[PDB]
Amino acid sequence: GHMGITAIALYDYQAAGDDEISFDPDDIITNIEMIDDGWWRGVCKGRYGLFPANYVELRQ
Ligand SMILES: [Mg+2]
Repeated sequence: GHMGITAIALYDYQAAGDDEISFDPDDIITNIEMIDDGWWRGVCKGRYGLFPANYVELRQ
């Protein structure tokens, strides 16, 4: 419900810093904020931070 904008990971991503998150393919990213065109912010598996926008696919 209150998950905001959500997406599915298209690829593996390893956080390059403590301000980034990591995810595996098919993981769900929620509460997405599109703070810029290349990098978004959201929640994945209880972690909060930045990730590359083109590594995910928006749901609906
Ligand atoms: Mg991984």
